[PDB]
Amino acid sequence: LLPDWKIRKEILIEPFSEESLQPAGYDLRVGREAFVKGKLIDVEKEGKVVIPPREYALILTLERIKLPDDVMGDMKIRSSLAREGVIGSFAWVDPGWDGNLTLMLYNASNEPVELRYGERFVQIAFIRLEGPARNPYRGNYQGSTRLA
Amino acid sequence: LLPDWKIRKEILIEPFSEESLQPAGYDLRVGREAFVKGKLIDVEKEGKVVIPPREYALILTLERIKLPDDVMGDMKIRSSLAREGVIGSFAWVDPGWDGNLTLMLYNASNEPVELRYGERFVQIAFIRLEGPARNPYRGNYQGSTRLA
Amino acid sequence: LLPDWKIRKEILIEPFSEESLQPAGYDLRVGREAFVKGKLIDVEKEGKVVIPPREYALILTLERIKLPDDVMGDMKIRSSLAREGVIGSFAWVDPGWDGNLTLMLYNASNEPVELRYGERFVQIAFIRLEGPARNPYRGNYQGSTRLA
Ligand SMILES: O=c1ccn([C@H]2C[C@H](O)[C@@H](COP(=O)(O)O)O2)c(=O)[nH]1
Ligand SMILES: O=c1ccn([C@H]2C[C@H](O)[C@@H](COP(=O)(O)O)O2)c(=O)[nH]1
Ligand SMILES: O=c1ccn([C@H]2C[C@H](O)[C@@H](COP(=O)(O)O)O2)c(=O)[nH]1
Repeated sequence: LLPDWKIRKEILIEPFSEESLQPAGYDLRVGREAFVKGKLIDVEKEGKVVIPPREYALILTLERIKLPDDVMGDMKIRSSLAREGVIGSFAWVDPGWDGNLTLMLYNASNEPVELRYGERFVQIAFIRLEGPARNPYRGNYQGSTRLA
Repeated sequence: LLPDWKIRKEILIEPFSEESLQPAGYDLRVGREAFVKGKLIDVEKEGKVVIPPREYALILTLERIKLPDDVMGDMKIRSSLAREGVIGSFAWVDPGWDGNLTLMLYNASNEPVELRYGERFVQIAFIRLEGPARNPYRGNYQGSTRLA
Repeated sequence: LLPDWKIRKEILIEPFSEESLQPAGYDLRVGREAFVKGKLIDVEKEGKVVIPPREYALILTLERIKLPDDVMGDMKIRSSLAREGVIGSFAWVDPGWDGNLTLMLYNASNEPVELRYGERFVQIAFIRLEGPARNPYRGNYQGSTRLA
């Protein structure tokens, strides 16, 4: 697992925010795109993304994450959102990945959960593989937008 | 964390599917058993398992996973399902585990989520322990069926 | 990742329960505080905490977890709860953390999920950082109570 000072040197995080740097992870921020109730949302334009109660939202990360072939992305919801009743349905960030992440966030609470554009909401930890993956990732690769 | 080429040599995955092999994990597939709305389902016979909207399903993995005493199973939903609004409630795969996994998948969306028999739905990563666990797992062990 | 025998020597777990020790993790137990339906609950006094169907609860862990600057806390719901339809919305346990954890647990089932005071419900795994985090955690730090 990469500590904070090693995250700067191993993972390409654009744009990078020093405040998003955690002791052993990086706080991914809300990007320009979102998907709530079957509608695409321009979080960059609208400025926010509101996850209605008991609804899930596909949120595009502001950061474009590029993982080396020997690093795995382990994402967890920011504790703030968890304490708000928000559940994150995160998959692995395969070694070699490159592009903005489409993160599923479910508002299990009865109050709407508002997420400002560029606000930190998911801390991604980076676990180093024992060796570079024989076959780096090649699926939703190079995604710069919300991918379904 | 075991890369793809090391997963072949350290973890017993039966049946094994080369397509389920990920850069740093293995895509567990839907097995023969499932549990939705208080009913047992024969996904092998019925061929599919449908998680109704806002309902959770206990799904038996097609693969029988046997973990060495120094490897921990880290499971995450397949991004495809996450983008569908499906949330996985996965526990740790203790070092030493052996048997098919009962995976809780919650359909947080408003559309039914269909999972074919043998379809990949959960990628399990394998983290190597600093040393073999003093007491390997002995609880729902050797489970070859859905375990409640 | 710390095996069971290394968890005793690296992580400060108070109070510690040998039964909560897993092959590669520790089963965190339900503490004295809980938060369900906008109300604070005295699980120590009341003895239990009931997560109503389709509701989430903020549960304070009985154990006060103190992580070294080079260890990350990876929490997952206990398989028992997962098989019950309970989903855990857990964030990272930053290296250096010290204090009781506020764990979000969502009852996705249609039956109430009862959690006795001191009952194990979340197994926390400990991943060692490649090096001590440059900036250990300093946010909801030293939390001995439910923190929102
Ligand atoms: O919530 C997620 C999780 C992963 N990814 C990215 C990183 C991965 O390379 C890929 C998902 O494939 P898996 O690693 O989950 O198999 O897409 C996302 O965009 N959103
Ligand atoms: O979603 C899961 C997670 C784990 N297991 C298996 C592997 C573990 O050995 C055991 C669960 O015990 P814990 O590791 O969660 O404590 O059952 C499952 O069947 N389904
Ligand atoms: O579910 C959780 C997860 C984490 N923490 C603690 C440990 C962390 O130090 C901090 C949350 O900050 P992050 O690590 O999630 O960024 O609070 C909790 O109390 N509950």
